[PDB]
Amino acid sequence: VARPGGDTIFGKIIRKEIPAKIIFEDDRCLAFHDISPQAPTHFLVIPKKHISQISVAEDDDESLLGHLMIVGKKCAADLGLNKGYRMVVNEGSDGGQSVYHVHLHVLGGRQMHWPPG
Amino acid sequence: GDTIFGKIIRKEIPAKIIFEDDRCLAFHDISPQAPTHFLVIPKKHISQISVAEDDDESLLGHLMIVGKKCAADLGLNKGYRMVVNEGSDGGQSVYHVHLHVLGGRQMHWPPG
Ligand SMILES: Nc1nc2c(ncn2[C@H]2C[C@H](O)[C@@H](COP(=O)(O)O)O2)c(=O)[nH]1
Repeated sequence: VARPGGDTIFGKIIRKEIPAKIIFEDDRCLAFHDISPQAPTHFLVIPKKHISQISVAEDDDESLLGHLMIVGKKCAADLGLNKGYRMVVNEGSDGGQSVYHVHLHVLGGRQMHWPPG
Repeated sequence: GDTIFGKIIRKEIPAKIIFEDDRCLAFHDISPQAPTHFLVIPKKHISQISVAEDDDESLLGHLMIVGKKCAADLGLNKGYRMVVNEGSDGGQSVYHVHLHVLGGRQMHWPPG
């Protein structure tokens, strides 16, 4: 109970223990810029609830997961991404996941290519 | 503003269907970019994520839960990538919201 939300880097960002460049915050989620951007704009939307990866999300996490996408789309509009953007979730080893706290990437400000990696 | 995905939902043209419920459909992509590449789409015609309404939030999450379950059923134990494209910079190919699920290979970075 000392630190709700765990000790991943993202858990610590939630608790203001590690700095981040915050775009939006509510009771359910946090949006902040990615430190290693892959596009001119590249941010993350994460739940405040710690979930390691999708593949272990519960059925009752549906509205939270959907909220990540709604917040991502609103933040994209607030950031002027008027030509569009790509949303990405990386699951596990083959997805390239590196932080085991669920997160949605939002990338834009350039033409995104196909395939998506 | 119907699309080819509307015709797939209505069963007017064929697709390799993986899962269906009262509110979404999952089917293999006709132009797969990975050994497994499928789509999860809502039955509701939401043209693109940028116009989704805040009442659609749980439906959008349902696409991801269905995607996770279908990935497990298709043997993607090593992981996968989920993608939603918006507009021209996002490379959105059909103006009906859709979640891509790709796996069965290493996915690379950047994601396009
Ligand atoms: N802002 C910020 N982003 C981070 C930090 N550590 C990792 N990231 C980003 C880099 C990657 O795009 C993502 C982690 O990889 P992945 O799990 O594949 O999405 O999170 C951090 O300390 N701050």
